[PDB]
Amino acid sequence: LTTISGHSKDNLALLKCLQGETKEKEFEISNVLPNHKMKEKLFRENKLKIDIDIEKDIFNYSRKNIQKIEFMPVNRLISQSEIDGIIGTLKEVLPTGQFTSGPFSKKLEEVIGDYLNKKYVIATSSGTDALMVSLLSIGIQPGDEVIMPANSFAATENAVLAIGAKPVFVDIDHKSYCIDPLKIEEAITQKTKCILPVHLYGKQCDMKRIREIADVYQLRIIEDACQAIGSSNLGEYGDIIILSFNPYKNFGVCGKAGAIVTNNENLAIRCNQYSYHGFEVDKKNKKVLDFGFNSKIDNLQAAIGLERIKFLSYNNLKRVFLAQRYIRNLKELEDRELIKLPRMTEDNVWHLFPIRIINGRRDEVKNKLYQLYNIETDIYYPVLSHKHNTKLVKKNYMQDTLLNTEQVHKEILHLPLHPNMLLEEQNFVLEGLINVNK
Amino acid sequence: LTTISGHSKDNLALLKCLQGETKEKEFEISNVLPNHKMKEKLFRENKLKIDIDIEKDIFNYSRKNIQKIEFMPVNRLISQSEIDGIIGTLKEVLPTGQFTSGPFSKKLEEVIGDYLNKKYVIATSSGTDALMVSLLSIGIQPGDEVIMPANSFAATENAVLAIGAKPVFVDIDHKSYCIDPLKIEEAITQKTKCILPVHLYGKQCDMKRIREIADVYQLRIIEDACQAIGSSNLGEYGDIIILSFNPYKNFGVCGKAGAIVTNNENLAIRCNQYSYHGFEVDKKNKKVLDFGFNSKIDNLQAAIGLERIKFLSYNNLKRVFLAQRYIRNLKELEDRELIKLPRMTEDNVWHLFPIRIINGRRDEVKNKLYQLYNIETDIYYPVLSHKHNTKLVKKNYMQDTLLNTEQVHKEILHLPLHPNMLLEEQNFVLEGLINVNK
Ligand SMILES: *Cc1c(COP(=O)(O)O)cnc(C)c1O
Ligand SMILES: *Cc1c(COP(=O)(O)O)cnc(C)c1O
Ligand SMILES: O=C(O)CCCC(=O)O
Repeated sequence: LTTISGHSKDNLALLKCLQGETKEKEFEISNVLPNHKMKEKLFRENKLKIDIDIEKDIFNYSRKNIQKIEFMPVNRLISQSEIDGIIGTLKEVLPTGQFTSGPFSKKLEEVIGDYLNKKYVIATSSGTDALMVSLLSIGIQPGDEVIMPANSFAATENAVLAIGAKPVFVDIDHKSYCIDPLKIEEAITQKTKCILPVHLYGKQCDMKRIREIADVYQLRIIEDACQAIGSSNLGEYGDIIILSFNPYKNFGVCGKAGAIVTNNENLAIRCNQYSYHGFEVDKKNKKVLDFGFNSKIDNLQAAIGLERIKFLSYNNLKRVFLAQRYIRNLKELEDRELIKLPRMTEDNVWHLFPIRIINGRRDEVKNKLYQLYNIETDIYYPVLSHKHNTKLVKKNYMQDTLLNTEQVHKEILHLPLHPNMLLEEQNFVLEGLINVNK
Repeated sequence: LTTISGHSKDNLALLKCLQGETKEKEFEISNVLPNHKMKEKLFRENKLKIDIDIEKDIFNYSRKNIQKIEFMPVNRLISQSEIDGIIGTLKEVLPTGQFTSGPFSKKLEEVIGDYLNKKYVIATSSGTDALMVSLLSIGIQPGDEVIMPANSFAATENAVLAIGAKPVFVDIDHKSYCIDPLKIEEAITQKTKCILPVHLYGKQCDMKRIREIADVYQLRIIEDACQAIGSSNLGEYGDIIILSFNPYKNFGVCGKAGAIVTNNENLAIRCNQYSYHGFEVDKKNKKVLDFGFNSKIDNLQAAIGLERIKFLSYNNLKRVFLAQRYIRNLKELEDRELIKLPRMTEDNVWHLFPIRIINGRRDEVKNKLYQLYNIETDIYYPVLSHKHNTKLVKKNYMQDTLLNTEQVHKEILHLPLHPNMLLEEQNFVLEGLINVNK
């Protein structure tokens, strides 16, 4: 038996079974809220349905004619089932008038804490705000230094900059796009207070070694897990874990929201206080901290969150199926040394699907795929943090050289992958990818 | 001929006309979105309805016996008609998948811009965020001093403190609870860069004099108008006007939102950039400012705002009626010398109703209305900015004494006032207040 908890490791186990590679594995599903859709869709009397065809039942394969591919059409991220359920919960929340704090905010924090196996959760107004509050709660002061990679979304460095701290950029691992633990200790000075690893594209960093370093220098760890919800054993070594529930993440609400996650009650208390004006917990208009933000989640978005999180494990399952299909159908382009593919691992939730186009062919392939084959691809993110055309960069990061980050930035390309894409759509992408690499 | 544009002055004129003070005045209504409910309820064929009974048609007065009064029951602040329209609009927005930016954000900014007669509006994720971003856009750096009053909600000073600037408190005048223009000049230094007047409780500060002072020293003015939507001529003299649409304000959404309002195109662009990660507008992932926040309004809350703002002018008219009835019915306590009441003025939108309990009986009155008469009263706000139990206040605001502010703080008490309260409920408050002073 394996008991599907809704995390990446179990989903990868379930996928190989749904394709039949299992050894008569008894699967059962935990009835937690992130499994709600999966349990309705694939299970029947707490056992896998006998009659599951992935292509027909899960992806609705019907040989539809495809003429163009967009990378992330927003209208396909939400399903009619989601919408009907959201309307239902809004009709319950709206009459209450509780539109700031509320019971749905607290229910979502309980759900997230259970899902992540962490004691304390502060649901926030965005992942960016969660990070800012979290930096403040560990005691970050203006001029303090925060070690971080240079290839994240701008929010990561912005949270550090917004409170007057100093990003110190460290090179990545070319094997995982994650910050390299072997280069972290070199960057530690008297001014560093925090290491800020990013679980980029849905894959986790090598957190075990970072913790060992963090303990020797007595540094805090705040993990940017804004793209990594559902990854197994997420946050085992972190002081604080940051989540984002923006509508584009593996799990989103209908608007902006995020969360702070921790087992450390002292940090949890300060985060709750900083996220709401410095007021003592649930003592509005009475400050104990010097200041704070207006950064807790909306009760209404928490209620939408509790409806949409029902689809999380199922949508992550569709994501891992799509990623494996890309890997298996592009392998010969890798054997020809034209591209490098990601490897299937049990922690990746496949928020984004990166490949590397080597021999300097990335720009030609991206541009031809769009201009010739009507296929959008994207580069997350087009500019590295030490390379923005800002006054901050020109004064502080001109001499920054991040060898692996910069090299892989010239090769990276992200392929369309979202849980409601058709297999005919992925076929379109796959054939363009193959045709342009003849 | 009086043209009702949905603002303060005309509402006071209309109220005088709707009562026995009419002067055969002809009223017309402008079909703007904030007038929607007003026009539907009080007008017919584009003329004022003939036999409007304020108590019976607007408040449904039936002498229902009341046993208890809550200060601000959140369930009573939103109507079923609003809920219906919200459900209706969300069935249209939700299928678009457009949950961050979107067309409703843009429409709400046009609507607010028209209503305030200002060229540029950036809809934000909160009033607090709007204030922080505006301060950034005028160039506030760490160390710049911001002249404020000390009697505002924490957010006003928190926005200054959050970006490293230093608030410079200035006393109020005893007449309006607003910053005393007489004392602005006293506090101006080489380091002052902005004056931050607060239109507290819905009453406008004497802005014409503040503009005079600010121009002598070439200072920007940022108006915290988070309590004052609908006040006539709002922002005539300020560089930027901060609005809040939090759900307990005269107009609110069903979550957090705000707006930045300006005629200055250069500030609006910077506000737009600081509002979304420092990115150039419509060119994401390419930064032009050093950093930014994630603080634009959610498209979903903008759709909601466009539904709820239909009630604003009508809900402000119920507020003024309530205010006047408290005034006329409590003056027996004013003539006695036990209390002091606000004066009806054309600019007050009556977000809160303040009175002053004289000669040190405020605490006993407040506590006996609750234990003896089950009447909730509240103090907005319980702690002054310079007296909080924070490390800031003792290290910073220890020699700081603000005479009229602190003395008024011992007298102040707010009476329940919200546009859906019953007159039976207000009469219950009035009998408790007279009884407790017999
Ligand atoms: C999206 C994202 C963020 C910010 O999350 P928001 O909820 O949009 O503010 C931070 N870090 C990473 C890696 C992200 O992908
Ligand atoms: C409510 C309020 C704020 C903050 O507004 P939010 O939208 O809640 O962030 C700021 N100033 C005053 C005077 C307020 O009443
Ligand atoms: O912060 C809040 O939720 C309340 C502010 C608005 C008000 O009640 O005056």
